[PDB]
Order: sequence, then structure tokens, then C-alpha cells
Amino acid sequence: TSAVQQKLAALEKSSGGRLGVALIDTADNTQVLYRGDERFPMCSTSKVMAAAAVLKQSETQKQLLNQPVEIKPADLVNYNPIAEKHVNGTMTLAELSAAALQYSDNTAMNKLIAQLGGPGGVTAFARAIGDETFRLDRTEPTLNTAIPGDPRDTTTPRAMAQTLRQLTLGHALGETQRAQLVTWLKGNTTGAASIRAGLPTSWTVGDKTGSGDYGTTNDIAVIWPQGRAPLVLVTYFTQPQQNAESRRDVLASAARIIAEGL
Ligand SMILES: [K+]
Ligand SMILES: [K+]
Ligand SMILES: [K+]
Ligand SMILES: [K+]
Repeated sequence: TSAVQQKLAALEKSSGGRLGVALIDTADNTQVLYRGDERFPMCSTSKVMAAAAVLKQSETQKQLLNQPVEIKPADLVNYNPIAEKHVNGTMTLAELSAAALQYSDNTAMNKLIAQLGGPGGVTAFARAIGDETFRLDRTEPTLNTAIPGDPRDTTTPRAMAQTLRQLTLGHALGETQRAQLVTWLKGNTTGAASIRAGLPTSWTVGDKTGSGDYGTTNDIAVIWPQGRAPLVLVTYFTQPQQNAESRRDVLASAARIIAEGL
């Protein structure tokens, strides 16, 4: 095993949990993986798949993103920072997409799932862009249960890194759509203590975090260093105790180990 993998294994051992990392260097298309083929609960990182599915729809329904959407009291779930600001009012699918991606709003995610026809509509878009691994089974908030061994609402680090590459740097989306997604990921408010904290401060980053039971702490990022091809980095982490605390530091340290392995 590589030098990087030795250091990621040691980080994992010090943490008491289970760590998953996938890097894709778009220079030589080489990959670094740690438990790259194990399943991890996605938690809110699945918001990227749902927002991207809606973007794919907007390519033919050219006014879809401005479509208003009723926010009703019964739509509110466990974590609704933006949507609770509009109960008995409306929000557009663009506003819901940005609330989901940039504030991790769970009512926003549920509206995107509805627009897609249920969780199966998210999974279907994954299958349509070549991702045979991702699976979304539940809505918010039950998709966060993160039960050990449960395959519901999981993916693997390798699959999510490949997919995130296609949506953000590839052409799985149309060009207007891809840049909307990139802008959204760059304006995330929830990621300062996760991957971003382990990286050179000059690098540009867009990311989506996730957190859930079993101290599940996740981040998926696309990374633009200065002077070299961009990278995609996925870091998943989950823990043995159902009530375990968040460990965003593990993700920052994973990113540091990866960046220093370049
Ligand atoms: K093992
Ligand atoms: K969330
Ligand atoms: K699980
Ligand atoms: K938690």
C-alpha cells in the first residue's frame, strides 16, 4: 500500500471510526482510495445528486428553476434553516437548490425529491450518468439513520468521486447547469471545518457536507489549485456509537494527508 494509504490508515486508527477516501487527480486521471469500495451513509451529501437531477430536468424545461413552490407548515422537518423563513409563502426550485446545497436544508431536499418523483427519481438520475452504486431510499430526515451495515442511502467513495467529477468538471450536465452547480458548491456555508480546513488556503473549493447518526461526518469536494488540473476529493467517516459526536477534523486531516501526498 502507498505512503498516503499508510497515513490515512493511521488517522483512522487514531479516530476510533471508519474512514473512506477517494481522490481523482484529473491531471493523470490517477486515483487514491482508502476503503474506496465500502458503503458509507451519504447523509446530506446526497443533496448534490438531487440538485443535479433537477438541473438535468431544467435543460428541457427551460423555466423550471424559477417555478415557485409552496412551503407549507407540514413540509417542515428536523432541520429547515432557510425554508422555515418562508412557511405559508413560496420558494423557487433555484432557491430550494441553493438552500439544500449551501445551508444543507432538509425541507429543501424533500422538495427536490418530490420534483423528481420520489427517491427513486434521484437514484434513476445516478444510473443515467453511469453511477450504479448510489442509492437513495428515503426522504429527510430518515435517510440520516446511518445504521451500521444498512445499505439504504449509501454509496462508496470511489463511486461518488467519479460522479462528482462528471457533474462538476465533465458534461453529465449542460454547461449552464454545470456552472450553476459549481457556483452553488463554491458558496457552501457548512464546510469550513471539513475538507477546506485541511487544504492550502490558496486553493478554490466547492463542497457539500453531510452529518448523521453514528457520528457520521462527510464532505465531497471539487478542488481548483493554482497552476494544475483540478481534483475531486470525497471523505466519508462513521463511528461505532449511535450517539457519537461529529468529527469534521478527521475530514480536514484526510484532506491534508491527500494534499501533501501530491
Ligand atoms: K478491515
Ligand atoms: K442537513
Ligand atoms: K448505512
Ligand atoms: K450526528
